[PDB]
Amino acid sequence: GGTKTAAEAAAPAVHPVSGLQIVPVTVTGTSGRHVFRSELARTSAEQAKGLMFRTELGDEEGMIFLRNPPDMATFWMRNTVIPLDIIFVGLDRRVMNIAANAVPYDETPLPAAGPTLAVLEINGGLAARLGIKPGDKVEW
Repeated sequence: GGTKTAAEAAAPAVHPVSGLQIVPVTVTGTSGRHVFRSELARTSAEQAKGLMFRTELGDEEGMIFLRNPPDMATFWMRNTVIPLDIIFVGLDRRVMNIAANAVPYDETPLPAAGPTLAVLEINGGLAARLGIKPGDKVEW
């Protein structure tokens, strides 16, 4: 029985900048259970915009990219001002790979390991601080 994280239990909301739905996303593994209130990017265009232009993001926040079909994803940091960790999630809802410390404005492609069901973006360096690793279960 874990401590009840208020962010996990709170109803979905709407982001005041993007208008996107905010939903709770959990990441669970050996390090424990982590919770991110995440903007939900679904359309191809929503996913192409990502977190471009944003100048701040809380450690408690993220953006979740939900993909159907779950085509292999490749990301970049054009117009992205803040560093991010990009967590790629496979078809079993487990983390495949992480592009850690993706660099602001960097156009270098950041590929998923394979067919990508979801992507979770959180603040740069946070995955390692938290202990999030490939194999961890991501739920939304």
